[PDB]
Formats: sequence, structure tokens, C-alpha cells
Amino acid sequence: VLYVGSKTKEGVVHGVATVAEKTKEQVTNVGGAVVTGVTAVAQKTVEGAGSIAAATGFVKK
Amino acid sequence: VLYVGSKTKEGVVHGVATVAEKTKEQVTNVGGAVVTGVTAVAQKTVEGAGSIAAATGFVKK
Amino acid sequence: VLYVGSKTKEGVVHGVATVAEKTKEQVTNVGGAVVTGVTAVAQKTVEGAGSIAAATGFVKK
Amino acid sequence: VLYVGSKTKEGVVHGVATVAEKTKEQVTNVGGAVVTGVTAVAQKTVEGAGSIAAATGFVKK
Amino acid sequence: VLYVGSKTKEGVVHGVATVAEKTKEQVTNVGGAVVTGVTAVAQKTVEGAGSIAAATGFVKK
Amino acid sequence: VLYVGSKTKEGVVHGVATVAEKTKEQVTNVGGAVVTGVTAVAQKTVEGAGSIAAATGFVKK
Repeated sequence: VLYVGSKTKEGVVHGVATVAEKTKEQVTNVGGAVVTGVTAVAQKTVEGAGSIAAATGFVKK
Repeated sequence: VLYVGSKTKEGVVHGVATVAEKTKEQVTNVGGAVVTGVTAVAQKTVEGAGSIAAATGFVKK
Repeated sequence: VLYVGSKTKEGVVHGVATVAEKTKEQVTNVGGAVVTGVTAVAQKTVEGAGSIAAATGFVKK
Repeated sequence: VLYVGSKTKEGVVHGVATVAEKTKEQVTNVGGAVVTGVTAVAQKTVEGAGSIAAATGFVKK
Repeated sequence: VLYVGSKTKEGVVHGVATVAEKTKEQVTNVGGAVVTGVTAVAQKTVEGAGSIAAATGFVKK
Repeated sequence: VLYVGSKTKEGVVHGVATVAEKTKEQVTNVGGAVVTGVTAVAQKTVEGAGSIAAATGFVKK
């Protein structure tokens, strides 16, 4: 068996330029979940769940 | 067996330019889930679930 | 067996330019799920579910 | 005399997003003038000449 | 005489995002003038000449 | 005479984000003038000439 991994790329982010001009930014949360403003995020998972911008209100039993 | 992985790309983001000009940005949440503003996100999952901008209100039993 | 993977691309995003000029942006959520504003997102999943901008109100039993 | 200058805008540039993906860029010049790649330039002149991307080969007498 | 200058803007640049991905960039010049790559430049001139990306090969007499 | 200068802006640059990914950048010059790579430059001139990215090969008499 011969695996040759040359310059491979998995879960990669490069060359990102952003500008944000906001006068007012407000977030109100009451017993939930809120995710805002996620930029230039990379990951790699092996034998597991991969979530990036995940939000769940609640879990009950 | 001979696997030759040359310059392959999987789950890759590059060359992104964004500008956002907002006067007011408001988020109100009551017992739910809210995801906003996700930019330039890359990932790779093996033997698992891959979610990026996932929102779920709630889970009950 | 000989697999030769040359410069292949799977789940790739490049060369994206966006401008957003908004005066007011409002999100109200009561016990649901809301996903807004997803830009330049790439992923690759193997043996799993791949969701990007997924929203589910709630799950009950 | 009453001049009221409220939020006026003269020679203004805002909200610009550009991406350039070039493999090779070459410029050869022999005794001339070359102007390339001008982005997001603003100016205001009073009692004078306003040139932005101006090129002149040569002047002789 | 009453001049009221409120929030006026003259020769202004804001909110600029750029990405440049080049493998090779070459400039050869022999006895001339070359201007390249000018981004987000603002100016204001009063009683004079305003040039931004100006190139002139030569002047002789 | 009453001049009221409130929050005026003249020759202003703000909110600039740039990324440059180059493998090779070369400039060769023989008896000329070369200007490259000018970013986020602001100025104001009163009773004079305003040049930003100006190049002149030569002047003779």
C-alpha cells in the first residue's frame, strides 16, 4: 500500500477581507440561543460531528 | 494499491471580499434559535454529520 | 489498483465579492428558528448528512 | 447671505469590494507612460485641473 | 454673511475591501513612467492641480 | 461674517481592509520612474499642487 498525500488542502480558508460599518448592533435573547458574526472559520473532523455556526434553543426530557 | 493525492482541494474557501454598511441591526429572540452573518466558512467531516449554519428551535421528549 | 487524484476540487468557493448597504435590519423570533446572511460557505462530508443553511422550528415527542 | 451646507457629498467613494485572481501580470514600458489598477479614488479640486488616471507619453519642445 | 458647513464630505473614501491573489507580477521600465496598484486614495486641493495616478514619460526642451 | 465648520471631512480615508497574496513581485527600472502599491492615502493642500501617485520619467533642458 502506497498513499502519497501531496499538497492537499482540506477545510481551508485564505484570502479574506471584510469591512463592517454599523451604527448600532443589538442582540436580545431570553432563554434561547443566538449566534452572529462568524467569519473565516475552517475545521476538519474525523469520526465525529462537525458543526460551525450551530444554535439550539433548548433540550428537554 | 497506489493512491496518489496531488494538489486536491476539499472544503476550501479563498478570495472573498465583503463590505457591509448597516445603520441599525437588531435581533430579538425568545426561546428559539437565530443564526445570522456567516461568511467564509469551510470544513470537512469524515464519518459524521456536517452542519454549518444550522438552527433548531427546541427539542422535547 | 491505481487511483491518481490530480488537482481535483470538491466543495470549493473562490472569487466572491459582495456589498450590502442596508439602513435597518431586524429579526424577531419567538420559539422557532431563523437563519439569515450566509455567504461563501463550502464543505465536504463523507458518510454523513451535510446541511448548510438549515432551520427547523422544533421537534417534539 | 446665508449658505447652509448640510450633509452634502462631493467626490466621495464608499462601499467597494473587489477580488482579483490573476496568474501572471506583466507590464513592459519603453519611454512612454503606463497606468494600471486604480481602485476607489476620490478627490475634489478648486481652481485647478483634476486628473486621476492620466498618462502622457512625452512632451517635447 | 453666514456660511454653515454641517457634516459635508469632500474627497472621501470609506468602506473598501479588496483581495488580490497573483502568482507573478512583473514591471519592466526603460526611461519612462509606470504607476500601478493605487487603492483607496482621497485628496482635496484648493488653488492648485490635483493629480492622483499620473504618469508622464519625459519632458524635454 | 460667521463661518461655522461642523463635522466636515476633507481628504479622508477610513475603513479599508486589503489582503495581497503574491508568489513573486519584481520591478526593474532603468533611468525612469516607477510607483507601485499605494493604499489608504489621504491629503489636503491649500495653494499648491497635490500629487499622490505621480511618476515622471525625466526632465531635461
